[PDB]
Amino acid sequence: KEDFVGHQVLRISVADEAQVQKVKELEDLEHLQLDFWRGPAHPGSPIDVRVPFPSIQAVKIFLESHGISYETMIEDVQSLLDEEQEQMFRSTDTFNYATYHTLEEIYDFLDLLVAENPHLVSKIQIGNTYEGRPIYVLKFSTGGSKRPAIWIDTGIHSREWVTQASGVWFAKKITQDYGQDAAFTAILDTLDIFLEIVTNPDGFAFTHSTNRMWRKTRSHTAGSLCIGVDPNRNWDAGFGLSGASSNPCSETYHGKFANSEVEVKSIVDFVKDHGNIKAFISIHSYSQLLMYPYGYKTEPVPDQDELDQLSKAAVTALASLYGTKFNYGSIIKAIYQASGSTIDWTYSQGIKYSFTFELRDTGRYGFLLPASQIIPTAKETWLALLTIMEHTLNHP
Amino acid sequence: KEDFVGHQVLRISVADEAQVQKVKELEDLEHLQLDFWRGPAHPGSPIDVRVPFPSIQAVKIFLESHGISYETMIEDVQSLLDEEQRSTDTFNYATYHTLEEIYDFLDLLVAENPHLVSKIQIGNTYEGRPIYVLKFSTGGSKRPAIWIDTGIHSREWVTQASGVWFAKKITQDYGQDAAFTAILDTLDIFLEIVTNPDGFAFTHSTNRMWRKTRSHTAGSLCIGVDPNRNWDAGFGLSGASSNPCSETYHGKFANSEVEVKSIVDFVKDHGNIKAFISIHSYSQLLMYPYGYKTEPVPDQDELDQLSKAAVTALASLYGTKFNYGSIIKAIYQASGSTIDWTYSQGIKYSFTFELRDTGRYGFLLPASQIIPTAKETWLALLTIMEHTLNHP
Ligand SMILES: CC(C)C[C@H](C(=O)O)[C@H](C)S
Ligand SMILES: CC(C)C[C@H](C(=O)O)[C@H](C)S
Ligand SMILES: [Zn+2]
Ligand SMILES: [Zn+2]
Ligand SMILES: [Zn+2]
Repeated sequence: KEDFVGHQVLRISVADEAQVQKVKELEDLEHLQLDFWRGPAHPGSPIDVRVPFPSIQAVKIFLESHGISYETMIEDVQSLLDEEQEQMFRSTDTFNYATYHTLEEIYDFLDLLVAENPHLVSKIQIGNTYEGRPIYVLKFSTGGSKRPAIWIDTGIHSREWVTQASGVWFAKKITQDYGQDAAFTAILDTLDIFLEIVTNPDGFAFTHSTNRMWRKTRSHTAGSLCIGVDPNRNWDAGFGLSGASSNPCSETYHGKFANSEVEVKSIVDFVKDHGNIKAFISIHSYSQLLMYPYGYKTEPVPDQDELDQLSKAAVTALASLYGTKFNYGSIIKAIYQASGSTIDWTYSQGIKYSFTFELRDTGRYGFLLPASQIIPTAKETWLALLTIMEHTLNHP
Repeated sequence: KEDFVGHQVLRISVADEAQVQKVKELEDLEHLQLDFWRGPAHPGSPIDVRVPFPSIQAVKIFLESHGISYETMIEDVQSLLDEEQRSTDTFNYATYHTLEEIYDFLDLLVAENPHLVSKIQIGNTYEGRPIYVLKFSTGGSKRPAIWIDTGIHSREWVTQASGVWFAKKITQDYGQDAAFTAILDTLDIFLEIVTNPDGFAFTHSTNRMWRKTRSHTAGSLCIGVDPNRNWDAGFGLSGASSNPCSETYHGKFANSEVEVKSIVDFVKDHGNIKAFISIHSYSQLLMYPYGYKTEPVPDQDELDQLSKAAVTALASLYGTKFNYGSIIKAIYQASGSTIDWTYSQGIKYSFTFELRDTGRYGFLLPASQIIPTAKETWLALLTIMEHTLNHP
């Protein structure tokens, strides 16, 4: 099991391209074993990086020598994990939604939820992962066949544990509110919802068994010691090097070609075979953003005004509960340019209401968010999802 | 019994001094019957005001015709209220209680914990109600102590509800959690849950939005003094109102309000209070002195590092983000407020909290957020109490 005692997470501010390029020099030094949480992008995008203890002085002196400002977001990564492990140690009503679960625990949850709600909920298998694990989607439906549908996925990046944990909560919430809250009942009486809670099962299993900081898939790359592809750079729209890496060791390695990862191709084949997906929402952490296309280019989507207004309503709804502030905009404007990310592809297929979320927080814990924040994160995000779903329903 | 059907809460933005004055001009207008949640202060300080159903048209028209930009924070105040409307083990901490329910709770907690908890009456309110402080102590007499108060402004109901939760928490953790037991083995804790009982009974019986005391003001139709403008530190200087109808009316002399005088007497008679924490809502702020003047406190660096640690601790639980600083820097100039007085008496660890939220609900926070507010606030309180214990 990887440990991280004395590892720090630094947030580096890069004020111009020159400073971006200096941080890219650090990234190129594989011996430092750096783990970028938010990689070099453009000037003014903060660069968040986990630095192993023996690399800390070298990194700090480098940044200081070049006048590049940084702050220490996390002083001791292992303290957060030990805490996480510590608070980690029947029916869906007695399931603990306020802790983090393993892949087996989540998959057991899926079967319990189906067993308890056979007229609403079914489980679909859309593929098997690189390592052979089944990939499962929950389908919530009141009838029809291939009704217009909302697709939601969480955990495409395995280390973003609050997203799988929110997915589990959303699945339970849907079953609680169907037949009970009329406004939500109205959504499901017309639309199906598909929910993929563990979108990268191999990386997820790997975050529990081996390396809590694992992001990518677990595919092997011929003649490289580095494993895995960033599934959020592996989609066939805008694929390439302006916003992803051809280096197998990169956190944003895009693979050899689009849809090389079965976890991505399974969703592509599903969506195309279904043919009537009307909203597609892909959920990540962290940064508190709600985004619409495009990531790969600056040209607005033709539906930009409508999607921007809907984004504004959705973050206002989210903020209603706890005041959590999300910014919104195209991917390229709100966060950075990225090549081959999911909703560029889904929008290109005709799914107008294509959105991607980056949930809590804004870097103090990053993806090591305390379990105690699972439910608040899930509750607020559900209000944003309801906004998108109501719009999908009433304003197609 | 007030209802608020169709009342809105507006958040008014003021860019410069001239604009502040224009808003301050409709603060003067009794007929509008406005209720400022966050009054006119300096420029760049949002003004939050509940404007009544018959007055909404009138004030919307006033603002626009003067170019003051504003946003509508709360659309139907009633909706947030209709939403609202044995032992300490089975007491419901996730709901708001009445005065008598809280006073009954005080007796139940004392009865269940007779060697740790005692009730003390420090005075009576203007209307004659007893004013009670719970003392948590493991012995001695006038050991160094921490003072916490909630509810000095009656409408800030999450504070009294949190105070009830803290009382129970102290009884649960004492003798079980060593870090907290270390606090009470050296220091006493005084906790005043309902610091303004008349105003509290009034928020239940007549008017949910009541803030002040219920004292009658000689030669005025208006009732009550702002107990957090009535302390003898900067009394009557910029940062309070001399208008008896104002939310921030300072009264005729410092300590005119028996609810404030009773605390002042207690503190002076005790002489060993080492930390004093006065809790309010809303705004998500943790502040130290001064509110009445810009001069920093001699202890500013220490207090500011302590505040940073406390807000970091608080945020860990549910992500709630608090800003911190002197009152004057972090919110606005305010005169005659509690911690300027307590700090002037040598009480180094003088802090005032503003709890959830930052305006969606204001003081009409849903009962489902009581326990999360109280839990996260308790982490910040532990930070201050550890510091009082270990670094006098
Ligand atoms: C919309 C995308 C491009 C956001 C981002 C990423 O994949 O880099 C996540 C924060 S991991
Ligand atoms: C520190 C003081 C000025 C606090 C403030 C007030 O009394 O106005 C509360 C937010 S009600
Ligand atoms: Zn991600
Ligand atoms: Zn107050
Ligand atoms: Zn200490």
